[PDB]
Amino acid sequence: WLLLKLAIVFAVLIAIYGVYLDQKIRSRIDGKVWQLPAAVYGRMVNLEPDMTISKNEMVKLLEATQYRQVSKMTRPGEFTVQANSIEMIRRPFDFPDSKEGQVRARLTFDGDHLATIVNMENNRQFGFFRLDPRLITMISSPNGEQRLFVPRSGFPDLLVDTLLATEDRHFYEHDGISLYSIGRAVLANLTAGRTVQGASTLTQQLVKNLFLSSERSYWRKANEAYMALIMDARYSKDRILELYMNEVYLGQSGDNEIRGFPLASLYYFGRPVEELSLDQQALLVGMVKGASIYNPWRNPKLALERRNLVLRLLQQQQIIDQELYDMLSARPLGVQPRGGVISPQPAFMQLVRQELQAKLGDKVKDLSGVKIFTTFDSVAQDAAEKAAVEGIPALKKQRKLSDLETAIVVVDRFSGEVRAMVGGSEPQFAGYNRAMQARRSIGSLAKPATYLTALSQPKIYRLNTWIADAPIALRQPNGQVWSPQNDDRRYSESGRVMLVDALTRSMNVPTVNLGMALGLPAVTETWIKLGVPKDQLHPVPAMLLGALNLTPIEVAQAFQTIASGGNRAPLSALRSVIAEDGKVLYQSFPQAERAVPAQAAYLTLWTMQQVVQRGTGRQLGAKYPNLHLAGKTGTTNNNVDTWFAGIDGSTVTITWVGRDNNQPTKLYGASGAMSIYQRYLANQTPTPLNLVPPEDIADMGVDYDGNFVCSGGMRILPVWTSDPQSLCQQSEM
Amino acid sequence: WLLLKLAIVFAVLIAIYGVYLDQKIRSRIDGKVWQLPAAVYGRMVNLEPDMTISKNEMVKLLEATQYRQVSKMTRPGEFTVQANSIEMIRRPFDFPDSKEGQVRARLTFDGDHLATIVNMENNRQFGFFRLDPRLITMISSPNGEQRLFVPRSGFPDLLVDTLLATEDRHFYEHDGISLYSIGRAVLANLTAGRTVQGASTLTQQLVKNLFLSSERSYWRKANEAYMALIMDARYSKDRILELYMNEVYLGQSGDNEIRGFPLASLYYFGRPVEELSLDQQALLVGMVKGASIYNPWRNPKLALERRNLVLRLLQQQQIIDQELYDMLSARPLGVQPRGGVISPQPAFMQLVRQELQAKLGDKVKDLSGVKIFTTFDSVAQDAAEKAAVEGIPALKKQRKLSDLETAIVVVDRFSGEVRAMVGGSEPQFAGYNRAMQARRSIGSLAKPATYLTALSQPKIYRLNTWIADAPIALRQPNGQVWSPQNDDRRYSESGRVMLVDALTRSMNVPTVNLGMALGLPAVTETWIKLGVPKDQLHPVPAMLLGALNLTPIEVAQAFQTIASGGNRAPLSALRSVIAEDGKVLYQSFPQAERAVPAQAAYLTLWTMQQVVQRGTGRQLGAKYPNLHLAGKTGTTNNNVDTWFAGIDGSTVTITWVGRDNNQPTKLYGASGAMSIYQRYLANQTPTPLNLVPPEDIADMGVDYDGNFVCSGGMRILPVWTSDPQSLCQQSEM
Ligand SMILES: *C(=O)[C@@H](NC(=O)/C(=N\OC(C)(C)C(=O)O)c1csc(N)n1)[C@H](C)NS(=O)(=O)O
Ligand SMILES: *C(=O)[C@@H](NC(=O)/C(=N\OC(C)(C)C(=O)O)c1csc(N)n1)[C@H](C)NS(=O)(=O)O
Repeated sequence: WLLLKLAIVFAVLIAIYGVYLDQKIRSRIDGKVWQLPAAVYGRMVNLEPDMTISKNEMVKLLEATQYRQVSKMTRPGEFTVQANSIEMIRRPFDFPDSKEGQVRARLTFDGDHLATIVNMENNRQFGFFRLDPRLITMISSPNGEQRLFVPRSGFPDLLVDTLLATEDRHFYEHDGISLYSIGRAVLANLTAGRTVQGASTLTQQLVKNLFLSSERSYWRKANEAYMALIMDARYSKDRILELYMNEVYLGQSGDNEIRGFPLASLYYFGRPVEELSLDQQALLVGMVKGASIYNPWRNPKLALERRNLVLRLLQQQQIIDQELYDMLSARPLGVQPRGGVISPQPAFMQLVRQELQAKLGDKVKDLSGVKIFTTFDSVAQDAAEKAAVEGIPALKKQRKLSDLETAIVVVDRFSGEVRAMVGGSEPQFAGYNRAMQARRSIGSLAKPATYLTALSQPKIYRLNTWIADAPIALRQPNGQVWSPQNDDRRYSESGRVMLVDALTRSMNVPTVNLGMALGLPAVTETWIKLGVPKDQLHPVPAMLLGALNLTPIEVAQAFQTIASGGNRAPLSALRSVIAEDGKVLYQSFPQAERAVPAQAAYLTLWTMQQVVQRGTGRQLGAKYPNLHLAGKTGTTNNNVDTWFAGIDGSTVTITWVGRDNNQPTKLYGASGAMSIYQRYLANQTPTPLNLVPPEDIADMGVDYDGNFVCSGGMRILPVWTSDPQSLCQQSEM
Repeated sequence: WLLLKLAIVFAVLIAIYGVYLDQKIRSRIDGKVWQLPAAVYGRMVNLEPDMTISKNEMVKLLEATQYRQVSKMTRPGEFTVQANSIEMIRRPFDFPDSKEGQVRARLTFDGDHLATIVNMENNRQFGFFRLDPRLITMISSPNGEQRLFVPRSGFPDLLVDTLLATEDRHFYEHDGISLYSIGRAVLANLTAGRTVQGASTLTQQLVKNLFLSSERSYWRKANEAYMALIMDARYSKDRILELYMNEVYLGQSGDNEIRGFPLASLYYFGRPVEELSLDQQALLVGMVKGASIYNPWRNPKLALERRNLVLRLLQQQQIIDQELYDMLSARPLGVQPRGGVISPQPAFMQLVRQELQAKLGDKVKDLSGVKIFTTFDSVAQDAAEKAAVEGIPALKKQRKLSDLETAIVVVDRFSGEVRAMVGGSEPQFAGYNRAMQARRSIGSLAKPATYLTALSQPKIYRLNTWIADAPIALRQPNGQVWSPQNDDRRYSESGRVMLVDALTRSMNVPTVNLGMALGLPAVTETWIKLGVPKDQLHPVPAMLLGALNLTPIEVAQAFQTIASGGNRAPLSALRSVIAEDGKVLYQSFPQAERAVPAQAAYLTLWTMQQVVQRGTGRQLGAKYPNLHLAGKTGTTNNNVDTWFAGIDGSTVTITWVGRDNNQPTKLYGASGAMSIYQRYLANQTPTPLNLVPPEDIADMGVDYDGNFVCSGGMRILPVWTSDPQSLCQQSEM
């Protein structure tokens, strides 16, 4: 003719263009679809019968782990409260130790301990019950696209319907050949074009997002149609919407694109997609059309009407009715955290990233769908953050200041595992992390090292050992004379104090005489074993009183070493690093090292309970007498810094209060740091400190003179002896 | 399947795209293909037996009309020269009066006249033989494309072959479907592309030039191919190359695109395409590929090799052989005018355009293929141009000057038809046309008006009338006294001069006395009838001597009025304006008006032959005594201007010489203008002036006293009398 000969030649190369398209769609799908960023999780708590935890403590623990209080549990991630129990649906979690599904459980309490954890489905007791970890954040992926991969089955059939009720019928590929005829006929041609009117199948919307550019292609829709004919031909409808539901752009976080319903549900609502309500699903689905302008942060009015349109669109099709309509529209969209949620826990994340580098180097950022399990505690953090946010403006007002900063570090007493980190007064927005970057003179926090060095010598130094408290003059290597004074510029009437009272009252003059008698090399060695940085130790008499500049985290290591009964446990934020296939890339293990004798650490801890009960920290002791806290105070010269090292039955807490410019704070007696700690304790349930005396510890009596007696005596002090017959040697006088 | 269903849908709209293309190709072709600019032609000379023209004059006339001297006439537009004849092939020309073809004719001479014009094909005498006009220029078309439409038959079969030997086989449409397979296979694909290698049929090259843009369309060649399938399907191969041969870009003229072989042949060679030689055809054809870089003006080396490649390409195919090859390559390309040929005859063209406006207004520029027939003379122009180009540097050297300008105007003595116009010393490049724009004091060129006013009164003023030549003092309307002097500051011994000698010697004092006796209103009226602009006449005594500022063209009208025997014929450059269909848009006709009596003009002309023979212009008279030229001289005060008005048997020539800044030229006695005229006469064949005395003219004798005598007398002067018996009335004394 011949429009066929050449018109047939058109058919040939467009079908081979189609086999250039199929051969390239496979390359994407058959393997790496996206670079899935790392998942960062908090601690995984194991509930156990007889555990020292109360009903009120557990509610706060559950709430802190994304659990919602209800009256009728219908969903996973919910809990009810009774007079003596908690009923919960422990959500399914891919636990490293063993994968688990939903568990309907009852936690029966008998104050202040958990008695039983019973499965409500079989009436059987659990030897131990696992709590799922809370997702802290995602480590930013380079191409700026954030996703949390959830398989097809993770998506509830309802959200699947809510989606189809807005964008499909799903009998597709060919993709609505008749839609193109109406879609282009409605507008009555004429160039365009407005409205088209959303002439796109789910398989057309997928190919667009996954494979094609933003716009300028009227050629694209037809090129996308060509791809939406290949995809639904070789991939089942189940895979189409598995890929689709993880790709869809749903929001923004500065320079990071929030995409896919799984990460979106947590981002806007704080729940994994499986736990979403219908009003929540409808909004999320409705956002798809335009994710940026349907922002419940920026313009709720618009989003509050869209969600409501999806509510009204769903009732039009089969599923719902106005009995559940009128109320669903009334329910406010959010359920909105109200925070920008740009960078969660920045201070604690610096430690995580630093530790990730030290343990795996570079060849870890190469991998996809990585799972990072941290030591992070949600309860301890919230309490520390609150103490900072509330305590700082309170102190600024009382003392009257224009600026004031803080730093809190909470570590496991025994394991060294970091539970909480506060880098400033505004922890929600941080760039300077004072917990790891603020190097400061520790002041009187340097005192226990000297007493721990002395008490490590049980045949020479004991708690009843008399120390001179009289004027000092120390000739130094310039000729200048060092004359240290006690905070009050006074000396003891008798010219002497006992070791026990010298540390209880943080006495300067008796600490120098003790330190100088032991010698600086000896005290310098204790500091090394406690775990402080080697390059910060300058062995001059001044260091016995605080001429030692450390960060709160470095201080936390030193006090952990002593709080654990003499075992130095290197501080850490990493519990494990797991690949998507389940390969254990990194696994932490106990590496605690015996630093100082058990008995020497016990006598220091016992004396530290005395500072809190009757000495420098007595104001705290009187507020919480039943906790028997072991602590130590710090106030540097010219009120530059206030410090507090507090030990409960479970944690070591280092609180620092000072100004970024190193200026006076008008606060003394560790008043700043001690009242921030006071709030931290008031904001949660601290563990009472019950000291287990190690072997060779004997409570001995002394007379007013400080000499051991057989029976009686006016004062009882613990002593490191296998044979308390030091009494006889003393009594024989 | 279904790549056919939709692959068949592709066939449908591309064929209807083809019926959108056919419906739009017709719109262009079926009527106005281009806006064909106006054709401007010189005079059409009619050769006639007994005509006062010599063999040498005719050779120069033929050469000036694009005729070539040869030894063996083989082509139209050629001529041979014998001892007593000229043999020529008068080219075919579309004459307004009657269309004509080639005529092989012999012009037999019998010095100084043409005796016979015989047709060499039938041995028959012509009553009159038409000479074809020379193309001066083309009036610029707005879209900047210049073309001269020649039909299919106007193109010789050889140039047609020379073209096919370079760009075709011509069995086309489909257009070399196999060329696309080789053209794209030779380069071995890979994007491009170099060389393609000229994969284009003549029908593809046409559609490209006529319908499509410059580049960026790999889509264009296929779109052009689609058009090259439609054109050769509905238009015969004869029409294809009729359109093609008028479209092809062949050269540039500043901002005007020279396109099509007809206008190109004249542009580079100076001959209509039918008259081209094979080396000429080959070059022109070869230029097509690239017309700009194959420029015989800019880079001959390149063009001298291309033409030679076309010579070598033609021998490869059938037609030629090296016997006519080696020589054809040796022949230098041009045959090149060597002029930029931007704007031919700019000075004379201003008059044409001015006259075109006055006669047809605006609704003439709307029309296409217009033919303008002018009064322009090639022989007179070349002679005038040469006199200017040679005379001016000659005068600059002799007198020693840094600047000097000129202006020459040549008009038909009887009809007023403008034959030549020079606007400056450099006529080849002009923007200021001094012939129509230089308003100057005419000086002594104002003298004949007064004598013509006096001689118009035959009973009062005659040639023998005595005029006083004595000191003058004229009281004027400020109180100041006008005392004019003769050029030499002397007066006649007798205190008197005769009318005849007063004008012969351009005497100032006797011209004032005569003018004042006639009165200024009378002399002012002669000036009106002569045809000078009414607003330039300021009736004060000073105007009798040259206080009258005119342009050389205005001066040409005044002297034409007197040279024609008293008939004012309004000056013109337009003979006719004809449409392409042959519609006479404008036709000029004789409109001569009786201004002054025949006898008064005769006596002024006779006296003007005396100035040339024995008076002010005697230097010219002695060089050409047999021409009996009637003339008048002019030198303004402070040698600002030199003028000369010269009359031969056929023309009035106004020559002006002066400086643009109105400064001294050191030239007197009309030396500048008179020697430019001298050269103009030496550069051609002037017509001897033979005055036919009108009715009532009688040659009468006068004695030394200036009184009419019966017989004898020492001086014979023509007199306006029906009865020479004024002699008796005089003799009776
Ligand atoms: C302990 O922190 C202790 N303070 C000091 O030893 C320091 N300064 O205190 C003096 C008396 C110099 C003061 O001017 O207030 C000190 C050591 S290092 C450094 N930069 N300053 C206090 C008194 N004990 S506490 O219990 O009050 O905190
Ligand atoms: C004629 O052209 C005539 N010249 C004059 O009349 C003029 N000037 O001549 C004088 C004597 C003033 C001079 O200084 O040279 C004249 C008239 S109008 C004007 N601007 N100047 C001459 C002398 N006759 S001719 O035959 O030589 O040309």
